Amino acid sequence: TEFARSEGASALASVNPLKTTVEEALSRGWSVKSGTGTEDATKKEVPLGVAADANKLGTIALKPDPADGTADITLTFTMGGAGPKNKGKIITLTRTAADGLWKCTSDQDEQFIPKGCSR
Repeated sequence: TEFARSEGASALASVNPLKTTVEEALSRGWSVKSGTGTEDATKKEVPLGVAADANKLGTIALKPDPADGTADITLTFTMGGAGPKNKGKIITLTRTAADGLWKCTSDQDEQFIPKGCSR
């Protein structure tokens, strides 16, 4: 009776909004850094603004950290808090630096991969 479908949706919903945050920072020539806090005007780094553990289904991570837009960026949701079908599975949003485009891939069982995401 695990909520495997809604777990996937919830995980994606915790990282999907961060794409906006990333694009806004890069549009200014600022970097993004993980975690919460204030905009650092010395280093020109914008925090993502979300705690790594905001969603108790798992953890959110940024790579590279910080990221300046000149390399590929990933936002991952690692589902360590999920039930058995999704525990240990990872949803990855990749922004390719060469074209500024985002994709979503997941290593979940294909039945539970959220809309817009591929293997």
